[PDB]
This record gives sequence, C-alpha cells and structure tokens, in this order.
Amino acid sequence: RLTERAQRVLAHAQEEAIRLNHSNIGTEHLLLGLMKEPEGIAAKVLESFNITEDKVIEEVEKLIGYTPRAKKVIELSMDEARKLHHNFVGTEHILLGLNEGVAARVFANLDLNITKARAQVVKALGNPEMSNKNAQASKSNNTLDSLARDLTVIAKDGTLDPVIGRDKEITRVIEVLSRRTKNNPVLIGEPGVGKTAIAEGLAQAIVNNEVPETLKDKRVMSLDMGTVGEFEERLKKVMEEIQQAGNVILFIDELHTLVGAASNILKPALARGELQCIGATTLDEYRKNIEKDAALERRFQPVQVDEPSVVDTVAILKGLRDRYEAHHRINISDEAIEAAVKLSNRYVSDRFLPDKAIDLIDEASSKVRLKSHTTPNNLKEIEQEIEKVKNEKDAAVHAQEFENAANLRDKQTKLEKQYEEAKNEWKNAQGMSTSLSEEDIAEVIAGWTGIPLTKINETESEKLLSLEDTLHERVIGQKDAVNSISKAVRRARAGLKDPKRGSFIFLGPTGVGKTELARALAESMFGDDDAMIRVDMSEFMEKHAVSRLVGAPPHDDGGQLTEKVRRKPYSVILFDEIEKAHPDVFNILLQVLDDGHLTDTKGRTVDFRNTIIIMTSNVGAQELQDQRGQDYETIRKTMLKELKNSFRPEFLNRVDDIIVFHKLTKEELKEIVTMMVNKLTNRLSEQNINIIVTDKAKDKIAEEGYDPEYGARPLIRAIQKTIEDNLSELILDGNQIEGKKVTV
Repeated sequence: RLTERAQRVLAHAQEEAIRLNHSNIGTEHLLLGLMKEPEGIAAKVLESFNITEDKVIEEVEKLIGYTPRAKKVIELSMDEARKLHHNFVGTEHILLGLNEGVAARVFANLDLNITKARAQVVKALGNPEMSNKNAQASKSNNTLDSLARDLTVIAKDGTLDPVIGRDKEITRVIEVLSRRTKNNPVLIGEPGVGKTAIAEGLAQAIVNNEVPETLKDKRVMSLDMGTVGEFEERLKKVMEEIQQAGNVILFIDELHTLVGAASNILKPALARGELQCIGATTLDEYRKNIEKDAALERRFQPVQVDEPSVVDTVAILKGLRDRYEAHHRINISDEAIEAAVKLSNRYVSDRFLPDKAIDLIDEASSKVRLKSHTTPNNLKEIEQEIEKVKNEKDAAVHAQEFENAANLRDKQTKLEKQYEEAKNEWKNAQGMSTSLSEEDIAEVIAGWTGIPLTKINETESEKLLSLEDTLHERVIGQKDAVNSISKAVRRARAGLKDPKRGSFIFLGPTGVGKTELARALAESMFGDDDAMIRVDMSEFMEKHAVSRLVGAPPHDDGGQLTEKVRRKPYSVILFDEIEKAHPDVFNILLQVLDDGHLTDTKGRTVDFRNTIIIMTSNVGAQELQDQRGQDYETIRKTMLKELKNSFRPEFLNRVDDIIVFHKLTKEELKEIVTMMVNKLTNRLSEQNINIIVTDKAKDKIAEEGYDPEYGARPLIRAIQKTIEDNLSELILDGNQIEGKKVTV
C-alpha cells in the first residue's frame, strides 16, 4: 500500500492514539507523532512567518486536554502528489493537508496554504526528493536529583578525563539502543575495570557531543545504591517522577536487585515494559544471576570485552598516559608499557592482565614514585649537620650566663654558617625522570615475582634459544625427543598450531625421567612443576570412564581430575600406559584430546594451548631387544607400528610425539645420581660444605641398585637412606662441615 516516509509516523500515530487514548483520533496523533518528542524537530520551517510549531503542540494538546476530517487530509495529501511535481507524498504535506488541523481560536494556529509557504517551497527541494533512497525522509531534510546523581555533566565539566580505544565498542553501545530488544549490553566478565571507564567513554562522547543528532537528549545518571527504615518506597516514588521526566538513563551500578529491603522493587517497573538503562553482572553471574531469572537472561544483551585486548590496552594506556601521570607524578619510557603488558600477559592465569597492568602502573609508578615520595643519606648527613644542638641549644637565657653569651651565638653563627648549603644541594638533589623499562620492569616484578630468571629474565630469545639445552641439563638423555618437543611445540608457539589445540609419549620404566623429567620438564616451563596431574590409562578403563565422565545414568564420580582443574587457572597433565588399554577407550581419552579442551560435564569451555599433556608407556620391553642399539627410526617406527596396533589416528592425530628413553643405562644412573649430588649441593650446600664423592661407594651402591624391575627412582631413596643419614654423622659432627669433606 503505502511508503516508509512518515506512514512510519502514521503507524506510530496509530500508536499515538494508543499513547494518548482519545475517542477521536486527532491531528495531534499525526502531529504529536510527527513531532515525536518536545525537541525542536521547530525544525519545521513554518516557525519563521506566522505560527510556531510549539504553539501548535500546546494548543492542540489543549484540544486533547482517522476522524474523517483528517481522513480527508489523507486525500488532500494525496491531492498534493501532482500539485507540486512529485512521484509520491512526503512527511509534512500531512500538515499541508492540515484546513482542519489548525488550533483556530483567538490565538489561531491557522496554517498558511500559500502566504509565504510558497517561498518555503522555494526553500524545500521538493521534486528532487520523490522518495526512496531506502526512504529519504529524515530529520532536517529539505525529584530529578542526586538519587540519580550523574557523571554526565561531570564528564561535561571535562573533570572526568578521556580514556580511549573503544570506538568499535562504544559503537556497539550505540547499536544497542538501536535494538528493539535488549537496551543494555550486560558487560560481563570483569566489568568496571575500565568498563565503567567505557561508560566514561560514553559520557566522553557526550561531552564531545559526538553523541549524535538524536541521543544528545537523554543522559547517563549514576544510581544511588545505599541504605535508609524502608529503603525502597522512596525508590518507587522517584521512579514515577524521573521516569515521568524521562530524559535520562541510569545504571545498575553493581548488583542486579536481589535484596530484602525487596528484590522486586521496580523490577516490576522494569517488567512494566519501560525504562531503558544499564545493568551489571559478570560471566558466571550472567550465567548465574541473569540466567537465574531467565527473564533477566531475556531482557538484556550480554556483551563484553574482558578486563581486556592488547593494543586496546596500548590505546587506553597511552591515552590515560597523561591523566594518571598527573597522579603518579612520573611519565613513561613506553618499553615499560611493552614489557608490562608482555609480562603480566605471560603471568596472570586467574585474574586478568590489563587492569592488573593498570595496577602495574600503580606498583611500578608507585615504585619510582617511591624513590620519589618523602624528604630526600648524604643529604641526611647534611640533616645531621642540621641535627647536632638546636634541640638542645638555648637555655643560657634562663639565668645568669655571661658565658647567654657565647655558645648561644656560637651555634647561631655556627648553624646559619652551616645551613643554606642544605637548601642548595637539596634543591639540586631533591633523580632521573621518565619511567624506564629495564628496572621499573625488572625491579618491580622483582617486587612481585622475582629474579631478573625463569620468573623474570625469560625473553625466549633466551629460553627458546637454550631450551633443549636447558631441559637437557635436568635429566640427561633423549635430546632427540627433547627438541622433538621443544621443536614440536616450539611451533605451537609463534602461533603455528591452532589457538585452541598437544601430547607426548614415554618409552621406559617409571621415574627415570618419567616422574623426574616430567617433573623437571614443567619445572622448567613456567619455573614450577606443580601443574601436572595424573591418571593411569590402566586406571581409566570402563567406570573410571564413569569417574572420568559424570553420570545420571551410570554418579558424580566423573572426573578424577575435573573439579580441580575446573577450579584451576593453570595445569599440565600426564597420563600413563595407554595401549595397556584397547582402541575403545582411546576415543574417551581422545575426548580429553579434543575441543581445544575436554568435554567432561562440569563447568566451562576454555583454551588448551597455554600448556601441555603427556603420555607414558612401559610395555615395550620386547622392543628393547631392538634397543639391545637400533635407531630412533627403527625402534620408534617399530613401536610406532606397535603403538598403532591398539591405537586410533583420530586419537593419535591428537597426540604429538613419541618420546623415548635413550630404558637407561648405569651411566645415566651415575649421572642422574650426579644430579642428586647436585641437588644436595643445590640445597644443603647453600651450608656451602665441600664434598667427598667416593666412587667406591658410589659405583658400588649404584652398581647394586640398578634395578631391572624398577629402574632408578626407588634407589634414590636408598641412596639417601644411608647418605643423608651419613649427613647426620656430619650433623652430629658439626666438624666435617662447611669447607671440609668426608665419606668412605
């Protein structure tokens, strides 16, 4: 039938009949629709000559204080289709149909059909705009108080200060009011980290008035969420007032309203279908609270960026790099910014990097600022010079010294003699200036984590360089397999695997570097081995696939490890004896191997690629006859086949690498025992005691305990069994201690 040009406002002038509830649908539905709001859309050009638009609004709005007269206005409006050389009829020739639509009284809003309206048709384009670019009928074309306090005017002071970077984000925010659905995005995750300062980005657009054509009217107010007998009847009061005033928005500041003094206070007024504002909730509180309603989970749009990304933080950081510089009184060599984002990026597994890196602006800036806080030892030596006798200088006044005389003015002259030097070298020595990286990185995370080693130094031009080397220092051997890994998930790093996507097999007996270099492995990785978690795949069989996958058909025995790592922000996993099982289970252990995570039943989808899992085998004592010195390719290919006997390439094509044991010898026995000596060097020679290494006893007992069954691990205890008891010898000595050395 009709078009988009202001039949828009006749469909919603039929909503103006629903708005204004009148038994004659009046021209003030056409015009109090056509004037959508009391804003100056006065932009109708006829407030020049005779009749004010706002005067029409007031007097016809007192007349209320298609109605076939105005259904003939539909006709006379369609009569204007050929009168002014058009295709179609536009937006204000409704009013050029509005003979009847006048407030014709003593103050008549009688409407000029010609008078200077023809000069106003020399004004309006007319025959250029027939219709339809999509439809080109746009805008200017041819208690009310501290209960809702704001920051909008406070930003419009300029006192609130510009954060930067969220152009697309605040753009999204603009798009949310373009919904017909969900007028807030509940920013989830870590809100208010700067996401409150994203709202400062929004009021920042208000003070800019980059805030558009339309949205300059309504404004952000800050809610008062505090306590009073009843708290809430006042709030129900102020609801109808400012909601009736209706030219603002507010926040839920922190909490969705689930309280006792009540929860459903004006949550029914929300449920009245009204009231565009902003809520507040997090990731799992979207998942709890907002989803706990599932009408909250209906009504708002969940959006976040986190406690955020990289160059976002570079943006807002180098933008606020003047503001918080007016706080912390230092300013930046931006390599500190680089290394800061870089390192707390590498670190913080449970909290997030960047508002914690704003907190690094706090810690590091507070650190240089605390070589920069209080009165400035040699200036304090000058203060000792200020600090010999005023605090006892004087009393010769009290009685008859002929002596007041001397020592009085001796120390008058003598101090003031020795004084203004303090001013001179003090104002000189009141340090260097900008916030350098090196030590306001190194010193400060040394104030947090430490050692400018694995905990700080760690540029991976260092450890990726000496990587294979470094772990090969720990448990020697398998260096082929070592940089088969260090190579292998070297190219997990530099992004060349999937960002959510690694498994490594053992070939030997336990604790030969299985326990010990799976140990020393993760202890090299992030400096600490504690991440790594065990199930044998002799253990995960059928209903440890139940206690691996939660029940309801067969209990909450699901996950021997699930709820732990579910709570954890970081872990590493090692599993054992894989083709001790059959090709059937390798699909559920392959379900561990999936997803860029695992799907068990309990809690959360996250990354894989930050750390590693590891596999282990021991069965191939048969192919040790192959070792009894055939190659990597021979025996790895042999138990790559014998591997593949039970295995699945879905499952195996989630495993990275076959990892050998170069079974070990008595020599590697001797040398990991030599590492055990270097342990006691590393711990108990910290009393810095010298060491007799008697190779009689060493190769004696080493010769003894080279276990065919157990390998090396238990013997280590069986070393110390005597040996550290031998230390007790030494402990009960206190004599062959630091600097000296005995054994047999």
